[PDB]
Formats: sequence, C-alpha cells, structure tokens
Amino acid sequence: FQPEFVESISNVSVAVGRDATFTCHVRHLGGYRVGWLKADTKAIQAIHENVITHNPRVTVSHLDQNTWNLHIKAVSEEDRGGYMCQLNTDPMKSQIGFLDVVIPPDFISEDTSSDVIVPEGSSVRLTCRARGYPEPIVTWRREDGNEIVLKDNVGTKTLAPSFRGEVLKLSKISRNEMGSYLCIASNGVPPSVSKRISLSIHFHPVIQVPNQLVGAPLGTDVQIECHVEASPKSINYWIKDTGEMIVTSGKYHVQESSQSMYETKMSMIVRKFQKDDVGSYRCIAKNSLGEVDSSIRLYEIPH
Amino acid sequence: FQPEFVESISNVSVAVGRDATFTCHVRHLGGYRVGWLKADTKAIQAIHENVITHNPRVTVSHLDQNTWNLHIKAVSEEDRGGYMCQLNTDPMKSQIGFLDVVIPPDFISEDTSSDVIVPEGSSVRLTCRARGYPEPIVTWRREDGNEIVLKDNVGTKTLAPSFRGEVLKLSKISRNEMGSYLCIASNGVPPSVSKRISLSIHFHPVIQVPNQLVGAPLGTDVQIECHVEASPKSINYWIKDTGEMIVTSGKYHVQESSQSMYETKMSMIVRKFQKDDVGSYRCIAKNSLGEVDSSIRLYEIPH
Ligand SMILES: *[C@@H]1O[C@H](CO[C@@H]2O[C@@H](C)[C@@H](O)[C@@H](O)[C@@H]2O)[C@@H](O[C@@H]2O[C@H](CO)[C@@H](O)[C@H](O)[C@H]2NC(C)=O)[C@H](O)[C@H]1NC(C)=O
Ligand SMILES: *[C@@H]1O[C@H](CO[C@@H]2O[C@@H](C)[C@@H](O)[C@@H](O)[C@@H]2O)[C@@H](O[C@@H]2O[C@H](CO)[C@@H](O)[C@H](O)[C@H]2NC(C)=O)[C@H](O)[C@H]1NC(C)=O
Repeated sequence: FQPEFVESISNVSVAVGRDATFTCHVRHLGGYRVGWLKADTKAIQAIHENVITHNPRVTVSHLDQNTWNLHIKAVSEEDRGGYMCQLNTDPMKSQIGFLDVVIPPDFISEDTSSDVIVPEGSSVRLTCRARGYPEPIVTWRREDGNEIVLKDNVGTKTLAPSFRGEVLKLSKISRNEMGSYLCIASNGVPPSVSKRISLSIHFHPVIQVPNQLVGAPLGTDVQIECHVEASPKSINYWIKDTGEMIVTSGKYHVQESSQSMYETKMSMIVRKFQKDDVGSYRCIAKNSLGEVDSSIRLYEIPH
Repeated sequence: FQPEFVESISNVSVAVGRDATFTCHVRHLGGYRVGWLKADTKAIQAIHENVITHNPRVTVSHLDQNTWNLHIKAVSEEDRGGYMCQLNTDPMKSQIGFLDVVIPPDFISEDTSSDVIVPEGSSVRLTCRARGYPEPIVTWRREDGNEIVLKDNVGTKTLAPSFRGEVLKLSKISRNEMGSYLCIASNGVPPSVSKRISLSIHFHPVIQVPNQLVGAPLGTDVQIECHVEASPKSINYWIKDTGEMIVTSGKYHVQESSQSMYETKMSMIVRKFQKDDVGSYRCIAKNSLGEVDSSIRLYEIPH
C-alpha cells in the first residue's frame, strides 16, 4: 500500500492571541514522513517530529502514525494564510488548510474627534474610525439616552436613538443637541471599543423673570423667581438692593433647579415680610462668557 | 550575527538525462539549517543533510557551513521549475533558482509522411513534425543533392537547395522532382533526427528511336540504339525478328545506360554484318505498369 489520507484538515478562524491547530488524518503511513510548511511564504515549518522554523509559537505533536497536528500558540496577523501538510511520497501528496485571523477593533486616534465647542445654529461633523478584521461598524448614541437629530436637505429632519456610520453629521445645531455623544466600534470580535465625545454649545446667560413686581402683605412669605438659560452652567446668587448677597438663613431661603444642562430655575423666599424688606432684589447669573442681572421689585400691600 | 548569503545561486539549462546542481553561498550559518524544496509543487526536497523526497535522483552535499548543494541526477521534464534553498530563520530567507530542461527533437510519427506515389503533373504535400524544446525547425533537402522546385501563384517558380518548414509543398510535379527527400528536425539539442521520404512518379515506358533504319556494309559493326523513358525503371532486352532474345556474345554486344532514375539508353552492336543478319530487331522495355516495343530495320549496303 501507499500512504493516503482521509477527511482532510479544514479551515480555521481564531482571532489574535488565541491558539490554533491543524490536523491531517493519514492511513498506512509506513516509513514516510509528514511535514508542514507555510503556504504563502513557502517556509518549511516542520517535518515529522522535528521543528524547522524558529518561530517559537509553532509546535508539532502526534499520538500515533495516523493523526499529525501543527500548533500555533497565540496567533498573530503574520500567521494567517495556508498551512500544508505533505507526505514525502514520489510524487508528494498534500492537504492544505487556511488560518483566518480576525482582529478586534482599535480606534484610529488621528481620525477620531476630540471635544468640540460649536456655535449654536451651525453644522458639525463627528468622526470615529477604527481598524479591524472584519470591517468594524461605528454606531453613535447619546450618553444620556435621548435621540439624535437626523436632518437631510434643509426641510426634512427626524429623530433616532442611534446612527450607524463613521461620521455623524449634525446640521443646524440647537441648544438641545449639546451633551456627550458615544461612538462604539464593533466587528463582532471582543472587545468592542467606545469613546465619549462632548459636543458643547455656549452662549451668554439669559434671564427671564415672570412677575418682576410682587406684592406682599406684611408678615407673609413671598417667593420671587428667575429663569436662567446659560451655557456653560452659570454660578447664580441673589443680592440686596444695597449690595449684599442673600444666602439661605432663618429669614431667606435660596434654591436652584436644573431642567437641563443649560436651564436653571433659581428662586428666593423671604419670610415674614416687613417694612424693612421693601425694595428691589437682583438675581445674578455668571458663567465664563459673561454675567447678567435682572431686578424684581417687592412692595407692600397696605393695611 | 544572523545567517546571510551572497552571490545567489543562478538559473541552469541542462537537457534531459544530464545531471544538474544548485548551490547557495551562505555566511555565518551558525546553528540554522539550509533546506531545499521544489518551488512549483512546494514539495520539500531536503533539509540540511537529510533527504525528504523519495525522488531517487535528488541528493544533497556540502563541504563546509558555507556552500550547500542540491543535485538532480539525469534530469527529466518533471524536474524543471524552481528550486529554493531557505534558511530556517524567523522570518525565513531564501534564494530561488530555475532548472530549464531542453529536450531533443522527436518525430510525431502520425504526422510524418510515408512514401508517396503521385501522378505526374499534380500537387503533393510532404509533412514532417517533431516535438521538442525549444521549438524544432524542419528543413527539407533532396537526398541526391539537387535543388527543390519552389513554386507560388501559378506563374512564378524558383529553385533552392533546401526548404524550411514542416510542410513541403510541391505543386505541378514533373518527372525530374522524383526521388528521395530528407526532412531533418533540429532544435539545437543533439541529436537531430531525420527521415527519408520517397516521392515516386510512375508512367508507362516510352521508347524513342533515332534512326529506325540503319545501313550496314557486309563485314562491318553496326550499333542500333533505343532511348527508354520509364518509371519505375524498366527491364529491357533486344529480340530477333523470329523471336529469339539477344544477349552479349561474340556476335552481339548489348548495353544499357541510365542518365537518371527514369531514363535508359539501351544499345546493341552486331559485329561483322552478313546476309544472315539482315532484318528487323526489336528493343523491349517492361516495368510494372506495362511493356512496349519498337522495331529497327537493318539492311545491306550492296557491293
Ligand atoms: C478552505 O477554504 C477554501 C477557500 O479559498 C480560501 O478562502 C479563504 C479562506 C482564504 O484563505 C483564501 O486565500 C483562499 O482562496 C476552499 O477552497 C475551495 O475548495 C474547493 C474544493 O477543494 C474548490 O473546488 C474551490 O475551487 C476552492 N475555492 C477557492 C476560492 O479556492 C477550501 O475547500 C477550504 N478547505 C476545506 C478543507 O474545506
Ligand atoms: C532566473 O530567471 C528569472 C526569470 O524568470 C524565470 O524565467 C524562466 C527561467 C522561467 O523559469 C520562469 O518561470 C521564471 O519566471 C529571473 O527573474 C528576474 O529577476 C530579477 C531580479 O531578481 C527581477 O527584477 C525580475 O522581475 C525577474 N523576472 C521575472 C520574469 O520574474 C531571475 O533573476 C534569474 N535568477 C538569477 C539568479 O539570475
């Protein structure tokens, strides 16, 4: 008889850092040798039990004269390609097997965006690119969970919880669209990678005052309110007409309240209105771009 | 240091049955191994001093750790292709060398013509084909040394001592062009091969007689002649008027003479003319296609 094999050896996908093995199922091996060589480089890997290549990750093993294995420990991208076991018959016979090496995603830092500070109303592009095999997919999300504004043309705009694409086009920006966005790159190979990108929209603080005139009967508690719209968030406080700051005490009670990143509802209560409390009170909002005040007049409702 | 080589190994043309050798000139070999494998089949030939392929014509040798040889004994067509010596470095380095195997010419007996018998006036094709590497050339010659009639169109014909081409076109044949032709196939690789091809033109024998009447004074010698044109060559003889054959004796003298394959000049002399010799004498020419005679009358010139 002549040495022949059965069943073949089959292709293998594995991904980096992991081990891999190719196996040939021979019969009637006799006095012939089974050798391996990398198909594309034509580099002899092994013959029988001897290892020829000085690639350390490469080993051989066998339990009988029937099944012969080639092992790659923690495969790399250079290891991918063909692996041929051959019997040294004349002419020689050979099985061929292909090692497919997938790689997890990794960002192209030169292409991924940084934190941006865009002016309200303009258009912005957010970019995330990652290399990997297979081709990674980039999906964008808002970190707080809200939807992303998706516009096209100039008269059609929808909303979506996520967007797929390496470049996220946000045109005609509004105050609402500020905040952290997330791009994640997934190729189906763990681990996927993400990056947090902070879209900033900045403006002067703006104060709206419902009721700039409040009437109090002596001895009651009256609340005056200011509504601030500022970005970045403003540091706020109330101030006496003379020029003295109000902080919460037994007489006063100051509070703030944020409906969003750029909205704040500041309120002050003055307990037990007296002839001493009559006058105007200013609410002041300051951020890095500027500061603005507004004045509320408190008057007495007589007898 | 790392093992490196110098000068490379160079391509080799050799031709069948002859030996061949490839050699790699390495330096700083150290503890690495030099192996050979056939490039196209990717079949491992050898590693270091061990021979892997069971092709018996393949051997290895070395005199030092500096020059390593691979030897093919009596190469065949299957041996042609690449021969790669490689060091088992990581990654491996390799020299490549190509074995060019030329083969001497050999006739394609199915295509080469046999002896032909063509009718006078028609056209004939003579064919010789031989396989070999490089492409063999076919040259035609006449075996007797004469030139070949080379015609084209129907109103232009020249002569040449030889003709190059696998097919020799002889159009509008004439009696002269009969005889052996030689085709020889030469590829520049010994030995060239030849074949003898016999172009036959056949016809009834035809006899021309200058002087069908000859006058003899008694006692003289008179010669009568017949000119025969026959193919294949005719068997000729003279015959008495009664019906008795003449052969050379003391009284008569018969001869023949061939100016070519198809021409014969037969002559008879009758010594000492006597009143007994007066009468007619017939010359007879017979070949396979037929026989023909002609009659010469011998008369006496008186007193
Ligand atoms: C292993 O897969 C190959 C497919 O070709 C490979 O595809 C990738 C894995 C990559 O490694 C490429 O470089 C390769 O080209 C299968 O090849 C087919 O095999 C059949 C049967 O032998 C043959 O008829 C087809 O023509 C082959 N197709 C190609 C494109 O070459 C091969 O069969 C697989 N091996 C096993 C054991 O299943
Ligand atoms: C040996 O010859 C090759 C020429 O290519 C071969 O040609 C025949 C001999 C046949 O074997 C074919 O199958 C081959 O393709 C030379 O190859 C050239 O090498 C130079 C320098 O390395 C390179 O720049 C050219 O591109 C090559 N040309 C081709 C067509 O591949 C080779 O260099 C010769 N070897 C030596 C040592 O001289």
